[PDB]
Amino acid sequence: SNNWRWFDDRSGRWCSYSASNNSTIDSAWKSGETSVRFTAGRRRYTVQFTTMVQVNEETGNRRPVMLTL
Repeated sequence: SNNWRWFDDRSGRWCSYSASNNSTIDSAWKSGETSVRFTAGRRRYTVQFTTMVQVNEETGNRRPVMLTL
């Protein structure tokens, strides 16, 4: 299992997804999908692997993601 992070523009640092959301994201990546949907606090997000951005499905807000193999 790789480590996925999202950039928190409030602190100005990368943050680890929960073990659970990391597992969802990384399984989609390894299975060859180009994007993956997950929920956190009842809100819906898509990680776009082609742009390496997390998109909020309600507001369209974009946060950067990164992968460490």
